[PDB]
Amino acid sequence: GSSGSSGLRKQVELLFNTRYAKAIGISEPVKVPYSKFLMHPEELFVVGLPEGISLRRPNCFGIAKLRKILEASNSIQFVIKRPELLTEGVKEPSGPSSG
Repeated sequence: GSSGSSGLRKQVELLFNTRYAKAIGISEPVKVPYSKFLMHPEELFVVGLPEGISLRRPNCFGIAKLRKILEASNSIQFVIKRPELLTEGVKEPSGPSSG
């Protein structure tokens, strides 16, 4: 960043994380399962975001953008539709029989 470093990233994180908390009824900032919101943008998304900006890692974006978001923090909001997505993982397939 011009004259300094893109310290927004850290800020953004707090914003997103913080926002998420409210999405989970938490007071402190929590991690944001981007993927969950990525693979499930219809279920998990963010509202209030500025123009030409969405939900993504606070790095791919540009300082200007980062700021915008930070500027639209109060506006920003992590709306949850299907939290069941958050809780997901990988498992092994069941076999026919053993022996």
